[PDB]
Amino acid sequence: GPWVTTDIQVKVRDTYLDTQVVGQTGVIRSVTGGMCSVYLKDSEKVVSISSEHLEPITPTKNNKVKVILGEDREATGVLLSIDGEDGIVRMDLDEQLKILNLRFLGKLLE
Ligand SMILES: [Cl-]
Ligand code: NA
Repeated sequence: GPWVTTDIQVKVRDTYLDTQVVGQTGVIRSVTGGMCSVYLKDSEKVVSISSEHLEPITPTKNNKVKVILGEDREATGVLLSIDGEDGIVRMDLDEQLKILNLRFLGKLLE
């Protein structure tokens, strides 16, 4: 299913109509029918943007993360380390480490 979810950092792709918004970063704060309300950091404004114009920003070490794909989607944690293509995440619910390919992880900015 979809990857978009609340509170993750995204970049606007070149299928969005407004050239001034293409390439900007923001954070999803709501999702309704495949439209996301994205708070754009540079322009300091919200825009309603179809999910299919977005891409997740890959998290780095010490970012909080929210799983966006697979069985653990919506679970949160902290990215402790990157080993190649895999992230090592301390999961918030049980405090245990879990290995997830980085493509499974959104950067959580609450
Ligand atoms: Cl749109
Ligand atoms: Na969409």
